[PDB]
Amino acid sequence: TKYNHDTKISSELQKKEYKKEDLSKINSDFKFWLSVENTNINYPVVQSKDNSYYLDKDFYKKDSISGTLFMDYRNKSIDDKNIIIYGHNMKNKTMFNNLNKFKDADFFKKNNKIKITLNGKEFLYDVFSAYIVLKTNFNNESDYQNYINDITSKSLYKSPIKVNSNDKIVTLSTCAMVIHGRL
Repeated sequence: TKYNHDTKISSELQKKEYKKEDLSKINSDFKFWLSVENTNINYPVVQSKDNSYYLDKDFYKKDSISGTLFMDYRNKSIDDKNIIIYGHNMKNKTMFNNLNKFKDADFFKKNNKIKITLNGKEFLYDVFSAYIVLKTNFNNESDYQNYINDITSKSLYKSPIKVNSNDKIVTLSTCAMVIHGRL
């Protein structure tokens, strides 16, 4: 097992979350905590003015090839129709590495959930799609529903879960593995 600065920093931020410390005082760009069931995805999520800055900067805004999980600069509220989060596929089996776990058919059929923790609240997103290979602004239900049947079909396996225009969708993308969860 390889221990380095990036693994030390992230495991310490995880500790500060267990202790209920306010992370945003460490980084004003902090948004919420993200964790996925039966993975080591248990990281902080930040937002910049773009989808590129936190590709090499850690949570402390220092250089880091592991980066920090960040959310699309275009997302605005937890009531957004498709919330997108980007994270690298680091080879320490860290960051968004465990998304490849959703290539296992048994794992997909098992219900592992996407968990967003925001201001002492817990939102649960049920995974319904996983596939190898991004709209946040939907001008009406038609586009949004077209987007739903669009990604429900790309899934490598068919999820028993049925999503429709009255659910909200979270999306975890690498920077490629992609999975989708619904609420």
